[PDB]
Amino acid sequence: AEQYHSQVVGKIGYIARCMQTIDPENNLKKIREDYQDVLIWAEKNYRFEEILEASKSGKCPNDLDALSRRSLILQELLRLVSSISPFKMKLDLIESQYEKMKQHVNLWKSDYHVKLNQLNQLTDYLKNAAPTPKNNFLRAMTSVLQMQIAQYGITEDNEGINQLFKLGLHLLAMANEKIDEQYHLFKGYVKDQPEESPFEGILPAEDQKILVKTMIDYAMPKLSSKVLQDKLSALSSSDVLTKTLLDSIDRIVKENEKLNA
Repeated sequence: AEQYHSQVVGKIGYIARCMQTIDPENNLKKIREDYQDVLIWAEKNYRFEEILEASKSGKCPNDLDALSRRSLILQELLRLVSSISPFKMKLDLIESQYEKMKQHVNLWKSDYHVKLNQLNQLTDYLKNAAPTPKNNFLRAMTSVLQMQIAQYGITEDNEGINQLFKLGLHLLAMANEKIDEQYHLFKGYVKDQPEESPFEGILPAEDQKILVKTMIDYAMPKLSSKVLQDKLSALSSSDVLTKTLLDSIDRIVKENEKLNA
C-alpha cells in the first residue's frame, strides 16, 4: 500500500535525476515542458513525506506504469547522449530526437533502439581490446560513427551511418588471422566515403599516425625494388590518413606488378 506510493516518489525522482543528467543547465525547454508535471516536485524543496502524501492524494502524477513508460523514453535519450561521447549533439537536435522517440508507435522495436544497442556493443568491445590493426580499424570507424550520430541523429535514414555499423560489425566478426580481409575492408571504407581526411578532429593525432604507419607497413613487404620501397617510405611523412595517401600507395603497389611477371 504505502510501498506503492514510495515507488511513485522514487520514479518521480529518477525521472528528474535523468533530466538533470541530460540537461543540468536547463537548456532543453521543450523536453522539460513535457515533464514539468514530474520535475516540479524535485526542483522545489519538498520532503519525502510531502511527495508521498501528494501521490496518495493525487496532487502529483501517481500512475506508476505511466511514469515508467515516460521514464524509459527519457532514459533512451540519455543513452543517446552518453553513447556518442566524447562527441556532442547540439541542443535543437537533442530535442528533435526526443520528439521522434516520443512519437514512435513502438520505440523498443525501432531502429533507433537497435542502433544504440549495437553502438554500445562496439564501444564495450573496444574498452578492453588489444591495439591490433583490426581493433585500430574498428576504433577509428566507431569514432566516426559516434561523430556522425552526434551530427545527424539516430532516427533519420543515413546510408553512411548504416555502412559504418555494417563495416564495424564485420571487423568484429572477422578472425584475427584474416589480415588481408581486415585491410581490404578498412581501405575500402576510406576510399568509398566522401571525406578526403575522414579522421581529422575525430581521432587523436597519435592514433592517426598509427593508422598511417599501419598502411605503410602492410604494403612495404610486397615491393620488389628499393626504388618502389623509397617511394612508399616517402609517403610515411603524412601525419593523417587521407584518400590521396591510400591511392598513392595503390599506385606504388600497381607499379610493383611490372616487376612481377
